[PDB]
Amino acid sequence: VNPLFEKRPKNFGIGQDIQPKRDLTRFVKWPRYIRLQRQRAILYKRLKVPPAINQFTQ
RNA sequence: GCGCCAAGCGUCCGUCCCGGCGGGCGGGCGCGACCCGCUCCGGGGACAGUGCCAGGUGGGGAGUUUGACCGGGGCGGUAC
Repeated sequence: VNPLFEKRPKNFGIGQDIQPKRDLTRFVKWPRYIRLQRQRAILYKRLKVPPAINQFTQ
C-alpha cells in the first residue's frame, strides 16, 4: 500500500472546526402555506374535536 | 497564524480496457457526521391587546356668551 496515504480526521467540536452539511429539515423557515397546513394538523390533534367530526378519524 | 468545497474505511457498477476472479481507467452509494419525537428557538399568556358600551378626568382642542339705564364710558347706584 502507498505510505503517502493517511487519515486526516476532523473533529466537529465547538469551535476548532467548521460544521458539516447536515440535515436542517427541522429548522427550515418554510413558506407561509406549508406552515398553515402543518399547524392545521396540530390544531386537530390539540383541540377537543367534537364526536361528529371525530368519527371520520375511524 | 491556519481552518470550507473529506480524508479514511465498507460496498455496487461500466454500454471501458488488460490477464468467474484479479489489475488498470473512469464512476455510484453508505459510514465517517447516531436514532426517535407534531409545533424554528426563547420569553409571556387567557392576561396584555383589539372591537363595542358605561363612569371619571380633560382650556390640549372646539363653539359661544360675558344685560340695560347712565349730564362720555368705567367704578358707584337701581331712579329696571
